[PDB]
Amino acid sequence: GMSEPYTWKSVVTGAGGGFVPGIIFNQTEPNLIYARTDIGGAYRWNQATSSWVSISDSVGWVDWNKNGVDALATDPIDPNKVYMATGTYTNHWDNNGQIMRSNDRGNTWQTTPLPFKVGGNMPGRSAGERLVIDPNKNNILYFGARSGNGLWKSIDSGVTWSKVTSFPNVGTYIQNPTLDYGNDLVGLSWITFDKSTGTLGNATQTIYVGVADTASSVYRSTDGGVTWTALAGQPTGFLPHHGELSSTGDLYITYSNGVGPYDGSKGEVWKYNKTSGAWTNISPTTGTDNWYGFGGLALDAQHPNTLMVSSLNAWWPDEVIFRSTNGGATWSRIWDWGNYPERTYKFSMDITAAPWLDHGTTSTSLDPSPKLGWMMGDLEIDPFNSNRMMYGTGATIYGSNNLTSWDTGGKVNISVMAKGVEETAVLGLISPPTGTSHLITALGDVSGFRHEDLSVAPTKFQTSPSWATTMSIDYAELSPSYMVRVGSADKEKTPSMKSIGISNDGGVNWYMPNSEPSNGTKTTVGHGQVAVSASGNSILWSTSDIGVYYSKTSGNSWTASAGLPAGAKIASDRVNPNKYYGFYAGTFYVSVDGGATFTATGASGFPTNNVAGLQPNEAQISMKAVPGIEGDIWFAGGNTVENKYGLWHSTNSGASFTKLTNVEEADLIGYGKAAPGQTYMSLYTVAKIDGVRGVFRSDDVGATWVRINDDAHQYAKINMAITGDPRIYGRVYLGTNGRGTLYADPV
Ligand SMILES: OC[C@H]1O[C@@H](O[C@H]2[C@@H](OC[C@H]3O[C@@H](O[C@H]4[C@H](O)[C@@H](O)[C@H](O)O[C@@H]4CO[C@H]4OC[C@@H](O)[C@H](O)[C@H]4O)[C@H](O)[C@@H](O)[C@@H]3O)OC[C@@H](O)[C@@H]2O)[C@H](O)[C@@H](O)[C@H]1O
Ligand SMILES: [Cl-]
Repeated sequence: GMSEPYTWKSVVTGAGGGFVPGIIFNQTEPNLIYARTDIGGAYRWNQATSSWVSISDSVGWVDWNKNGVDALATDPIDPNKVYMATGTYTNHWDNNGQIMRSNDRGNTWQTTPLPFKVGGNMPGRSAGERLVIDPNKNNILYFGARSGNGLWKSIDSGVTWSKVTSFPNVGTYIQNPTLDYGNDLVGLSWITFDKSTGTLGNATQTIYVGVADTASSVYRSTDGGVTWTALAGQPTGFLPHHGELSSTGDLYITYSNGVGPYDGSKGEVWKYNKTSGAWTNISPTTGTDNWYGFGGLALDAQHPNTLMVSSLNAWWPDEVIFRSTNGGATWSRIWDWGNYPERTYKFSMDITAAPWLDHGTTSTSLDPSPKLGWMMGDLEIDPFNSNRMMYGTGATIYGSNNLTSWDTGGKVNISVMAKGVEETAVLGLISPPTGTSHLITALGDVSGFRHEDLSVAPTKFQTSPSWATTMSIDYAELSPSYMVRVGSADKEKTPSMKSIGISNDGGVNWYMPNSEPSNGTKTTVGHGQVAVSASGNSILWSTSDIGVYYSKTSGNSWTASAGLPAGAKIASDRVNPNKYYGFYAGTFYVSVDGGATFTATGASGFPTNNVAGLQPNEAQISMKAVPGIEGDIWFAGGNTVENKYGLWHSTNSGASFTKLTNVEEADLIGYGKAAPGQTYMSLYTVAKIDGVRGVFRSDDVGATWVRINDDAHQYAKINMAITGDPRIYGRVYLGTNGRGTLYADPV
């Protein structure tokens, strides 16, 4: 069992590229800020460099669900302490969650398993915070759970947790009762202490709790959590996203008719006075002027009658931030209509940290580029600096350092504030053997990028075609400037858009071919996997819906392949352009006529990742032919159910494989430049070798393996993508599901 020290760095996107449902300011120590994501763990802010530091990269393979951070609380009495409620899904895709605790601001963690599931990537994840510390008695914490598990509490600083059985409402709202995703109760929505009802060293007596129940959503305890009642006279019909208590004694609540993050077509904002019990509707828009929920809610701690709310979601032409300086009596919009369709703006967008955020499109008043945002469920004002705002969108963290310019006739300068954040899901990677780019990525949501300087954010979004998610990308090994990517075009927005993109200049410029695979009745929606012949004279497209198709006309025409079942994984030989390989349900296939016909080989023992009790990200199939060697294929994948799991090698074009006996488990395989004095390329694998899960390199065709990551650089379920660099020995590129792309070299 060996290991080699490596330097692990992020491939920089500048924006992060993912959803940030929560930003949490410490109420005591200035500039102590945390950010939580739905699939990529959490971050802590570094004021000296205006950047975020991940406090989650020790999360590994088995405990991968810890990177779903449903809630986070930072301790106002001892700011060194921070807690997280983690777990990713509450349906059959995940196991139970946990509460994690740290005494060093997230540098190290201890964990307490929960007897139920946590939903860091489930609906309503931007509602919160659902984990809070008693600001007068910091050994006390409360957690508002999902799925009907109700209210839970700790009195030993989060080490043990007990159900608050006296809480009367576990939730009634269900987002998708007829789907397998989100068919459970959303549950509790947020918890808020009233610090004035305690003193330092004495438990806070008044606690407010929001619940996802349109008929009765806001609750209070006035005896320290023993007895609970619904607030009299509260509004009904909506779902409270946040509840924030001003020092003036007013509780402000944003409401949407959904829990988000994607919906919300009606909304309200209310304020409740804790002394009189009076409810006041302070919705910025009502009636037909309102077509969106209200999500983000930010109080100004230094000016307790100043607050802001964000739409969730207005969509067109953009979202809206509303600001009030008189407790919600009147609101000022961050933009207004001038002479239609011209608009006026109280803000300026700065995306110089991630220029690709313009999606390659010029901005107009009715179609801004970049937009102010979307999925704006969390809006924050720095409690120690009224001029600092931060908010999360579906793509990045935005912020300002001159917010009060709003009040004095100026413009709020909004800029990307996501430095150090990487949150994309990586669906594919290629390291081109030639040209200025060593890495082209296939990403969810933001398509992917052709990188040059891995420390500089890309300037160009992938267009013509333009889509959200690239599912696969490949290049012609013998003509690496020829390159093909497939995703899923939005043909309701652009009915002429295609789900396949082709490049002749190594991914600097793409174009869309004339046709797509079609079975006469229906044209493919896209996605699936693509493979490009060694010479670039043909393309193989294993579509997601209508099976395997090939093109010998660079996408001008597609013909269905025979003998290879729909859903098969595919790969091209890197030397013989006539040779394609396929795999489906334990059977390996080979084509020798450019992908027109496939025949099964006798390769035996391959896993049929068909088993019943497998979570969506638990198993994988990684199959790649070797550059420069015809018929040399490596194969990684499987699962422990079937006891078919590891790394195989064929040198006879897949007629038979040898399973490496020194590799207990393997999920991905990739190739990089040969070590000095070696002729065969180095192997890179995500695997379990000699009892250790991690990333391994072999310079001797798999005879011996060295671990090139470590326990501080694991990145949760890393079964997404891996490749070496054909020009740089020792270099590895590692995809993740929520931490973007990493690259690493020996120290
Ligand atoms: O019944 C299935 C149901 O799922 C619906 O999608 C929801 C579901 O998706 C699961 C996937 O979530 C990804 O993480 C998302 C994250 O939730 C989003 O907040 C953010 O915007 O994007 C990331 C990444 O997603 C992109 O990259 C990976 C690719 O698989 C995705 O298709 C792509 O969008 C995880 O990375 C995935 O591992 C996970 O499978 O749960 C989270 C919800 O946010 C989704 O909406 C789907 O809409 C529906 O049609 C149906 O399939
Ligand atoms: Cl797009």
